[PDB]
Amino acid sequence: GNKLFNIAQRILDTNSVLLTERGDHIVWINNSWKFNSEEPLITKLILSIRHQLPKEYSSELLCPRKRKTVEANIRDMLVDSVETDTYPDKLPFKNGVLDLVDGMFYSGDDAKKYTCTVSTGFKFDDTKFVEDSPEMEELMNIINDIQPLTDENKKNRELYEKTLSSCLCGATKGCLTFFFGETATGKSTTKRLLKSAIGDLFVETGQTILTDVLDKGPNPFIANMHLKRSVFCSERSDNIKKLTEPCNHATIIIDTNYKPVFDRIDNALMRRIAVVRFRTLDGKIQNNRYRFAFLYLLVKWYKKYHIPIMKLYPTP
Amino acid sequence: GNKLFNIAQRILDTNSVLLTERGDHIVWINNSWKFNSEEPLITKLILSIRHQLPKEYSSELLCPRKRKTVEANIRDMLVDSVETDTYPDKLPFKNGVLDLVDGMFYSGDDAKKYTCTVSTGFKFDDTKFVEDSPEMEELMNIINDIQPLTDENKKNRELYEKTLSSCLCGATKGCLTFFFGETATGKSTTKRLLKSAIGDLFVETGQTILTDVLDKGPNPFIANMHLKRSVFCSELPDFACSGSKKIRSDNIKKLTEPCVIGRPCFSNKINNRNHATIIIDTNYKPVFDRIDNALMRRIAVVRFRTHLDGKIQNNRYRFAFLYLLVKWYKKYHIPIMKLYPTPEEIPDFAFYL
Amino acid sequence: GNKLFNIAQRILDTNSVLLTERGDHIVWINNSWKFNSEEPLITKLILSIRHQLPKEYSSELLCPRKRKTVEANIRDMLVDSVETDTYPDKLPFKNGVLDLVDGMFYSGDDAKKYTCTVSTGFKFDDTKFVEDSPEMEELMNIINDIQPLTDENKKNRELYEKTLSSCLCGATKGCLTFFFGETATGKSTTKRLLKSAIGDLFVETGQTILTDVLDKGPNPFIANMHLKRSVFCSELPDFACSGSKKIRSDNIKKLTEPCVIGRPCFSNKINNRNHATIIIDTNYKPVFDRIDNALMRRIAVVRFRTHLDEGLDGKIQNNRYRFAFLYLLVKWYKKYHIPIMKLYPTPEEIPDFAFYL
Amino acid sequence: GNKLFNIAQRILDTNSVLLTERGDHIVWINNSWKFNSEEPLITKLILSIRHQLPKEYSSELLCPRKRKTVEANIRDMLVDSVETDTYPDKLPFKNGVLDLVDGMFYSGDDAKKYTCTVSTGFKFDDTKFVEDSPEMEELMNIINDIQPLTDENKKNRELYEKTLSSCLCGATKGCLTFFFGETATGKSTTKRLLKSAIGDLFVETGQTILTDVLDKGPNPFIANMHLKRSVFCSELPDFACSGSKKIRSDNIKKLTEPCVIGRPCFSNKINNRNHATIIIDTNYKPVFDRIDNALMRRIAVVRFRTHKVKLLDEGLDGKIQNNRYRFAFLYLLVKWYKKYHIPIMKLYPTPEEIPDFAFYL
Amino acid sequence: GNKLFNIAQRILDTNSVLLTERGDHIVWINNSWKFNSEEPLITKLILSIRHQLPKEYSSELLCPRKRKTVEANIRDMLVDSVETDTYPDKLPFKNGVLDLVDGMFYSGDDAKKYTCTVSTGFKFDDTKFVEDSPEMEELMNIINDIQPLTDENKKNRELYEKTLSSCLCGATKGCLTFFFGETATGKSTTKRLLKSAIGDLFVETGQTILTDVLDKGPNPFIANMHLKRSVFCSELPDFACSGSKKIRSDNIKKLTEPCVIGRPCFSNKINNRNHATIIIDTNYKPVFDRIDNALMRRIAVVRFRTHYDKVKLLDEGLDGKIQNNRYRFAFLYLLVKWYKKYHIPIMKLYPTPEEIPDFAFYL
Repeated sequence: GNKLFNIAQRILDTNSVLLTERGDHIVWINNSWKFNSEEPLITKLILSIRHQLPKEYSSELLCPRKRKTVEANIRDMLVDSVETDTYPDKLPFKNGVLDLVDGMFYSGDDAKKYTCTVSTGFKFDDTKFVEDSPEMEELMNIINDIQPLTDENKKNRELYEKTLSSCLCGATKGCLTFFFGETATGKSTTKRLLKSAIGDLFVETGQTILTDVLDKGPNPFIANMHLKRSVFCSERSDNIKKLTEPCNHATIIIDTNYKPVFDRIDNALMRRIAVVRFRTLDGKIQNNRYRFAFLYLLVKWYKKYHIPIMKLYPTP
Repeated sequence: GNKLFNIAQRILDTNSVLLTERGDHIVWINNSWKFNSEEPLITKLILSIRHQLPKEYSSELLCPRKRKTVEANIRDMLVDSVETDTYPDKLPFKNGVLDLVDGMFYSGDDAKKYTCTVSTGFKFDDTKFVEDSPEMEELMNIINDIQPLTDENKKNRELYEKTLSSCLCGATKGCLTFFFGETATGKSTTKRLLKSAIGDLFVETGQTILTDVLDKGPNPFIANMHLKRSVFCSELPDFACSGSKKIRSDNIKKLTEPCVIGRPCFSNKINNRNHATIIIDTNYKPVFDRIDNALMRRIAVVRFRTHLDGKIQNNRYRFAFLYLLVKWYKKYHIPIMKLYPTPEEIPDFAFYL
Repeated sequence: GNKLFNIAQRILDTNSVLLTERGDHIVWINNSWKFNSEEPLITKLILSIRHQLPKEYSSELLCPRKRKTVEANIRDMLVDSVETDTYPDKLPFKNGVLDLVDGMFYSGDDAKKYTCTVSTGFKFDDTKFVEDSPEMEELMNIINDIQPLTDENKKNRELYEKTLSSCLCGATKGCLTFFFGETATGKSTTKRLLKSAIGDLFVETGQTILTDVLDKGPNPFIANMHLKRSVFCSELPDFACSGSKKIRSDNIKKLTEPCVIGRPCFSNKINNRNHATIIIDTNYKPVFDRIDNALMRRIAVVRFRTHLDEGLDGKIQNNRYRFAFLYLLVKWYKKYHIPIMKLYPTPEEIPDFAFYL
Repeated sequence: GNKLFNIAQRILDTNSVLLTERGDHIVWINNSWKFNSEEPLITKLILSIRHQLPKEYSSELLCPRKRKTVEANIRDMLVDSVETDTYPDKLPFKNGVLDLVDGMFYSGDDAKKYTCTVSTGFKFDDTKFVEDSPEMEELMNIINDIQPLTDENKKNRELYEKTLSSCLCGATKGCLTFFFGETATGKSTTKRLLKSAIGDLFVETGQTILTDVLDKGPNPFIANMHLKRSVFCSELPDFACSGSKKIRSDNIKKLTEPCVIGRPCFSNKINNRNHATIIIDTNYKPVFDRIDNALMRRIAVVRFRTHKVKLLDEGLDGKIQNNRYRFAFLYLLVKWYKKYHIPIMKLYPTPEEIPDFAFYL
Repeated sequence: GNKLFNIAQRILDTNSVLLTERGDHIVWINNSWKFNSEEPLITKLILSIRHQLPKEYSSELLCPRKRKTVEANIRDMLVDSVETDTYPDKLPFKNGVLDLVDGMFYSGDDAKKYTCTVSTGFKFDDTKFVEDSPEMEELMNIINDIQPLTDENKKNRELYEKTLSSCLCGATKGCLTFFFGETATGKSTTKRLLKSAIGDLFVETGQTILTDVLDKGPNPFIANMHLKRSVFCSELPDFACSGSKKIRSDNIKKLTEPCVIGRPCFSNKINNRNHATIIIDTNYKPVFDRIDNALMRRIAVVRFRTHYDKVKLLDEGLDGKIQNNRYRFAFLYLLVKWYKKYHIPIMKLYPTPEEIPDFAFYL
């Protein structure tokens, strides 16, 4: 007849605290799948959930030790692990997610089964996520200057569109991309536009990922890629074959200034290699005014190309 | 309902205890935002806020076992984090925040809004902040001795002014300062004036910051330069000798990002904010590990030419120097705070150009 | 409201507990400010101060589980920090503090004002602290044998007196002293006399501090010289042999600064206060890394020229001339360092230094 | 009131617990000062001293949670520290101390003023500390065989006796001794006899204390020399070969000081007390890095010249590890100490035994 | 009086728990002196001894909080330390102590008095420890195939028998032995045959200790030979190719004293008791650093010639029915018989210096 055990059972029934394969407890507070290995949030979860329980049950959660007892019961009652970040066609935010093939924004319980732990780093407000704005005029004008919307540059433009749209897929990508061009030819502009568009779903690394073995010494560059949907390499064939394995949601794109050279050249790596060529403001980018419009363009391109199947073709 | 829970709710209602984005708990005692991972700061706040509660809630907070319960409740009711030190043009003091753009010194509750947790470590007195006194006479004389106001030492004088004035702004900087010159010139005098002016906001770090990788396990030499406006890495050794490490060029790009990595012992706080205008007081021109085009945009050098110490240590010259510093700030950094590199001084850099 | 709360307030009213900027809690037991980061010190003071409170308050402090509650309130009532050791002209013993300007010995509440956390380690005897004593008569003979009172050895003996007398000032010194001389020249006897005189405020460390980058990793050899008033670095080896690491020139500049850098094991404090008078006990002329004018203002040298009493060391470890040397040092101090305390270099006594000059 | 406080006061009154300068709490159980830095032994003494209090206090100390309170009170009443090991002419055993000036055994409160924190590790049975025994003659036969009592080997014999007997005085010695000789000469026999005689006050440590620096990082090989009365540094290599580190002169110089610098692992204690007589069980001529008078004023040499050749005894080592000649050698050492180091304990160097020193002379 | 104190006194009077010099707390559960520095086993012993005490105390030792109190009482009565492993002629198994001078097998209290801490690892079966068995004949045949009993192999066989039999005595040995022979001769077969007989009292230490200074830094490969009856060294490379280090003369001198110097990683214990029976397995003739008379007193060689002098056929089941301890007790009986034949009065191993060409040259 333990009332605290019934409290623990009722809280566990709501599917709020989950055990992941990595040995951690993920909790659901304030419309976000938080997790902290250092300090557990189970007590905070109980204190926040206190409101949705009957009056006799909700009146004991104020003591700082009954909550510890309930935490012990809950962490003793979690036996099996769960699989998270299984849906690739959803884009996270700090107050919901975005479904792309149909293209609407979910919040609260309506987006809780979508167990995704990583986020983008900025909230979502849909009143400015519509085409009717001057800002989109400026943005696609900048896009057309950096990449002309013409016939002589049709294939390059479409490959650019597909490559930048592929960064929203929450799954493994099996094709390397290079941005090859000259100095001040939009590479910095493109990387900044991307990192303003998606945000925390983006990590920028260096040359080291393409010169050293990925399993020697303490190397976070393999660990900082964990559940990131975009990796931009600025500044080895085995590395090339390594980055295209499921274990990894990163679209691998390296910006280059000169013609590349590989350790070996064969047909094995030529089926995973694509390239584009560049042959052609900043103040309001850290301000991030060009954030939702570029996301809308990327969503439109994803709807244009990657609804039925997501797959990148090499361009030898 | 409860007696030990309404007290925690009331204490949280005063907006006195906040959670930082780094997991720290900042508290507001005696008109100062203080944070410490060792002291029971929340428990001290609970006892010090005892006078703002009704008479029935005041007789409970004397027993330590009740204050531990109150602190446990408060630690569990702080779920959403906050941003710290958002304003880059405010200077903190033990008893209030001084506005740099205007000049008025806000005290008490008016300084609560500016969430500046680091401080100078001493109270600020407006009486000594006057423009005219024998003290500032000694100062102007001394600095004109150290850096003459002559014509050739005019371009170097104004960039020296820029470097010393940038020591107040709480934003991420993007340059390297090198105090190049011969000995017995005034570099140590300038460093101690700056120390006496800015108090806690001044640290002196070792040379492992420059010539070693700052990512191996614990490193309190990085965790100390957290939000610090200026640090010193003086006494740079020679490099054209039989056995000597180099500046390790790749390490200086780590010093321009606002995300310097490094954790202290017995803790998990690994990332620290970089507000520092780090100054390298050297005697010889440095030699980096490798030289490239991305290095000439983040390096500035002051040349010391002109070839008392006891009263400086007595915080005597403090307020007049701070006043000179704020006047110098309100001439060069009012619209935008920015530092420009001086690459032409390095012989290698001039050769490349 | 609470009897223990009032008991804790009473202890704080006497201003016996203090909190320093370092994060430590210094206490006041037996006329001496004592601190320790491991031993229980606040509870010891709470038990000792029991014969100050009224009778109804003195009976609860006999319960050990009640002395951890009053101490818990005391730890919560200390909000701000205070400054310690700001008087450079006072020498503390285990039962008082001697004022060096005049020589009167304070003890009790009058000794509370000078917050000196370090202690010499023994009690000061007023009866032995007199000029006329047989021990003083023998000590004068021994010292005059170590350093003769002749004409050609006057400046050397005056600077020797200055260096020895500088060991009582609690302020940063801007010079390093080299004790150069051959074997059996009294440097060991002088060191042992100094150790018996100033006691705890005298530490000996290895040459690692002189030539090693004194920042990386724990270095308790520097964390030991926190607030110490004398540091003796003996056993400097020969440098003419191929394989001897030369003396690091930049470390000397670091050892003459008002705050040295370095951290002990299992701690997070890296800044230490430098009150020491660095004395290097060498046997040969030293060899440096690189010579410049940045160093000839920071080095002084004294030579020893007299080349035996077998029972001398017997009555040295027995602290026989403990107070006569103290009197001599005090008399020398109030002969050169009364207006201002500061040291001067002697670059002419070093061969390469003279060459550069 | 608070009988658990009156009990603590009574225990403190008898002066059984003390605080040392290093921070340890030495207790007094079974006529021996014991201490353990890892876990305190205050509760052990609290339980042991139960038979020296009235009956109403005797039944309270049977509850461990009632002994922790008394231990806390005792810990909170000790404020001042005391000095230890200030008597150099006493030799402590497990069950008392032996006074060497006249050689008398004190036990109980008769031996408590001499705060000796070290012990030999075994008991001293008076019945075998005499001359009338068969083992006594065997010991004399062994000793007179290792070092013959001739006239050509009298100075060597006297210096050998002085060096061996100096291992009982707990003061600082300022000379180093080299046990020079050929192999299978009896140096090992002398070492095991000394180990069986002085017990735990005998440590053998590797060569790192003469070739390397003792300041870089930890060095427990020197942290174990704290308050040991004799040390052996056997197995000296060939310096005439290629790639042999010489004995550093500074290392020799620092080892003859009242305080040595060196720290253990995971500790902050830097200074150790040096009471040890240093013996270098070598086989070849030592070679130093540099020669100067401060080095020839700290070297003593004794020679071993008996492989005259005697017959090997196979059962000799068997009845040595069995501590058979334990009290006989102790009696011999006491007799020699009563003859050589009564007024002042001092060691002297002999420079006319090493070729470089002889050339320097 | 205190019922939780008479129980502690009763448990102490049986001398079931002792205090060793190294600070550990050896207990006695299921006929074995177990010890654990990390966590204490006194609470296991307290519940195990529940039956010996009368029924009035039996119902009290079930609550863990009372067993904690009894453990706290017990830990405050162990004032004086005792000595362990002082009996050389005893072999400890997991269920008793085999007396080795006359070949009995004690158990329980009879095995308690011989305070032995290290154990063989497995159990002892008196039913299989017999001379009349087909496995005995099989093993007897294997030994004769590896080492024939021909008169040309008289000294080389009894020396081999003595060397193998010395691997049971728990006393310091003052000589070294060299298993020298060509590849595929029986050295590697002897090693697995021996390691299957004694068990834990056998470690295959690396080559390192013979060509390295075992003083500086940590040497866990030195701290491993704490009270191990036999240690085996293999992989002796050629002394002519690149990397030809020399067998240091002083190094073998240190592995003969009753106490060896060395500390493990992150520890301060520098003294280790030496019960080893160092055997160096070599294929080529070793070259030493320098040859002096003090070395030849601690050298022995056992030549192996059978594949040569004999061309016996290579068996395949040999390595199969060895690693699954078939000839475990059968080899034990042979070793005990040889020990009975060779060392009753005193254990001692003698050198054979007139067998290495360098020593023969020196002699």
